[PDB]
Amino acid sequence: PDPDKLKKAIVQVEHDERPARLILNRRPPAEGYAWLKYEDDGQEFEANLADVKLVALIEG
Amino acid sequence: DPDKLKKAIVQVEHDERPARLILNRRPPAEGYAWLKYEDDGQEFEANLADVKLVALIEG
Repeated sequence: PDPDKLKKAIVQVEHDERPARLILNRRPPAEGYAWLKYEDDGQEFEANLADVKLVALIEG
Repeated sequence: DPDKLKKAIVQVEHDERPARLILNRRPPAEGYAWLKYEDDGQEFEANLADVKLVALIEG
């Protein structure tokens, strides 16, 4: 019942100049990496977080 | 399922200090989010353009 609260989130980012999101429920094999998905074509990949730009946090 | 995280923590940096996203709080607008500094626990509103992503760990 809290309209301020997000039960689930989607973290949108940019990688290789294209829009993507974090896969929050996949375990990165090592610190400073994460799995991501491109929003334009759905491909999943791993990236060094140093190379990912944060864009938006929205309600999932 | 050891490959899955049930919950996540998104660790970042802001003003050269370690923080995390507060994933359960509706940000004031698109491109923004609530963060919390890990040093002293202060919660604040920030533009994500000024946040650096550092790690995704199990919450």
